[PDB]
Amino acid sequence: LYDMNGCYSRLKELVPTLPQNRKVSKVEILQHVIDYIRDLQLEL
Amino acid sequence: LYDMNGCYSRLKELVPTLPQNRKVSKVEILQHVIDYIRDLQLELNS
Repeated sequence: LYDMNGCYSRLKELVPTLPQNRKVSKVEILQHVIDYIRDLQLEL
Repeated sequence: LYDMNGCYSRLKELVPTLPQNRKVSKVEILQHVIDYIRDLQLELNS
């Protein structure tokens, strides 16, 4: 079970479309998360 | 495209394991999101 920062760290490790080197704001993380879930749902 | 509140609204719509009959906190939403992404990736591996 994760605090808010741990949740963001976990999402960064999970979502392969996020920048490898560039700093990511919370909102940019969540935008990538949204597009990734929608992509997985469509492919499945 | 979305502000922070819009992001949470969008995740409430996309994630089917979220509770549907009560208030949910941001951390609870993100924990559900994490586990859902993981389940989708595991299904992709089969």
